[PDB]
Amino acid sequence: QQVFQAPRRPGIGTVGKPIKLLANYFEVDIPKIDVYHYEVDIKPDKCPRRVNREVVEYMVQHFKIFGDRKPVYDGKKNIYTVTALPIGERVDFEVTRIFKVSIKWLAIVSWRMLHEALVSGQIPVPLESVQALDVAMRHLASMRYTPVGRSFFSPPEGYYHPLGGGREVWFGFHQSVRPAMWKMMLNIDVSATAFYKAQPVIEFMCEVLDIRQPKPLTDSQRVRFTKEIKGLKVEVTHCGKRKYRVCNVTRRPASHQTFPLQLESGQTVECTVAQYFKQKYNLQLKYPHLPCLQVGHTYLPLEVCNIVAGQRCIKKLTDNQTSTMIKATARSAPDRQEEISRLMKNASYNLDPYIQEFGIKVKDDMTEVTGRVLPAPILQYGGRNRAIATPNQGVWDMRGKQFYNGIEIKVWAIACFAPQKQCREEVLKNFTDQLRKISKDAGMPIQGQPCFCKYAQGADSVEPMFRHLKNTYSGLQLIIVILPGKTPVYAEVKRVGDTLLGMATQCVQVKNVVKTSPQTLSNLCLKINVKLGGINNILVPHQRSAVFQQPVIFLGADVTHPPKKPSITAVVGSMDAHPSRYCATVRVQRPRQEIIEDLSYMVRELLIQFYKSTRFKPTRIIFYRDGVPEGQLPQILHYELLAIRDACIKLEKDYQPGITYIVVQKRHHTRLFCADKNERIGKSGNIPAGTTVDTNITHPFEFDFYLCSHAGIQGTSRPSHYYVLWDDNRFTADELQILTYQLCHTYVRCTRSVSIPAPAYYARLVAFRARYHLVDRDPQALAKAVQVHQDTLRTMYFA
RNA sequence: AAUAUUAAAAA
Repeated sequence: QQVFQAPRRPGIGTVGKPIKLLANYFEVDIPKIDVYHYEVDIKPDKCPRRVNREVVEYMVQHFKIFGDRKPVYDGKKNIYTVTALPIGERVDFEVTRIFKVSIKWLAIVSWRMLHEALVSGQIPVPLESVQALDVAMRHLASMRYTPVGRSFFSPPEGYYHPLGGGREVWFGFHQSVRPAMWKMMLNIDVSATAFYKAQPVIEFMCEVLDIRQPKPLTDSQRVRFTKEIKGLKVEVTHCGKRKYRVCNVTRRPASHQTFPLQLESGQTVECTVAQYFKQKYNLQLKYPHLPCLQVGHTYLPLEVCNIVAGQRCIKKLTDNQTSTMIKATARSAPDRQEEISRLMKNASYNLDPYIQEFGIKVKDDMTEVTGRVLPAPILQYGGRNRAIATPNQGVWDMRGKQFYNGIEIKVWAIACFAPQKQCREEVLKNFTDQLRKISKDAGMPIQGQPCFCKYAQGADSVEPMFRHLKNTYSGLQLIIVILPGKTPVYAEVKRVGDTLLGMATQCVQVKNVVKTSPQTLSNLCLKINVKLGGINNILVPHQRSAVFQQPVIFLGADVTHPPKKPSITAVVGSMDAHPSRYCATVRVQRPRQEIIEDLSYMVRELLIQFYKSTRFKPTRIIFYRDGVPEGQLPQILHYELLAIRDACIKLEKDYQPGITYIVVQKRHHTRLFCADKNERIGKSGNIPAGTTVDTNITHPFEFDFYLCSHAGIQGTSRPSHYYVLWDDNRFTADELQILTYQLCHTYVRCTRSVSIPAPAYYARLVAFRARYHLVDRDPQALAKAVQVHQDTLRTMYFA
């Protein structure tokens, strides 16, 4: 039961250059009628939704209970009809496989009430009415395609995008219905996800093992193959195709794996899989040296199995697979716009008989919305120049500029973990020469040559070397670590540097040492300066929100879930009034838990550090929360607002700073496109950085907005969505939109406006770093692993 | 790991 009401929208923004946009939201007209909600209970109880749908489809065809109605169904418990069914609780006995089915009336759901919420803004949006509409509009798609979350996919036709390792890309679309002012909106986007190829198990095995001289699998090969195929469904081909789920792969080859077979004589014998296939099916195995799949002592030789079609790949993709998939699926904004428009035409929503049954109509053109391009802030640099930077198309640079507070680097070391042959002494010297030149220009002078420069190999060499360095070189400020590509050395450098010894480290791939770029070296300096306590730039102070007239702390929070492994929570807090410098807190928690369990304590730590750093108690807390699943906003808000308040009260009983709580979401399918082709930016043709929308496609009365704060480089930009779930601070829409945009210009790792505010982005980096610190059991040990060293606690080690 | 953006997230 929600008790913290989200703020109503205080108004719409008026600041910024108007820009005409199109959104992939299509207006939906609904009849102002009652719809009838029935519960369906199917026994057996835990069949796949696709099986449940088959059952209800059978019943609807065979029991016209239903009359001439066309019910819609969610594949679970919920059926809806446009007029009442001629019943009171009805029990059915279906043979399609025998099912016991019961149906009973549950509710009347009002679309008149839904309409009233959308037009008047005087009542809550009735979620039960929205659900009925969502179910009706996706019913037919759910019968035709393969549903995956809120998307639909179908087998590749006319295209083929293998990812290697027995996986391929399927294209489809996302569909959702959302309330807006005046009308419901149908959100449609194209999508793509990885599925396992429908192919023989032997072929899947060869892809997974990178097999192009028949011999048994090595122990390594078998464990590898097992991890990939365990949990997948296979179908057999020797019986003319029964499906099974794979629970293991046998240690023994088919030639030697036995099971107990009872003979006619009553005696039970240990029969091998190969012998059994020969006698029972007259099947001589071609690969008896390969193991068997254990399914359901049921063992299947690999060669009688195929991977069942339509299985989405849930496991993480390799870097190559991920790169391949991004390539195959990237689309410019105008191309995506056309694909969506084309999809809508081919879909003919208005000709769907369920949509017709429920009197629904869908507009076939994208919704027009006038957005505004917010002004970008000016950044203030330091040095003798005291230069300013004026972002242009979301970007600026360091030319002629020096850091606001640049650190002088007097004592530094180099540790090269790439082989000396691939990174010679003269090459290291050219690298350091160029870096010192760039660092000087940036106002972060590296005074001399390194105190120490050594070659090493293997993760095991890191701690001995770093301990030596810490002990031998007083006042050591930095170790630059050269790495030979992707390596376990990185995780160990960060474990030892961040958690064990508390020493600043900056890693660099050998490829960027061998061939240097001024841009790459300049970017390295942005990180080094901040890691060593400096400030790269600040927002020009007089052009900020009035919240800066009193002490204010900005917090960013994120939660990361495992692909056993814990979930990781991270909260960062600003430590100055700029805001530029941040400190981080991080914890491990129960896997898949979405609420930040330890939020109160983490906030308390950050408030305490803010006081130490500034000598002020914050009178306002501005909290940007990333990682929140759609649908769970009320629950996360309830517990976390209380946890932030708890932190305050525990510091001092009457401490009640004004809290603004904002959810940041990039994982949605709202896309915005320039309506005037003339205003598109770059090759990708995206909306300009700063494009903001708070009308037409946003909530009918709550306080949410889209802001695409970044320049789109590739594909179609995702505009970040911001939901203001609490605001004690009385922000105007312009004020809070502008503040959010300015914070996207304070992110230290690049001279660009990034897609989410720096505090949220930092929390993401802190959580990701904890995953490296955890690279290697009991909960106590895991918690210790992510605790950074005392000398690291107060630093931006996550930059 | 210079960096942002970008797809997904019976036997």
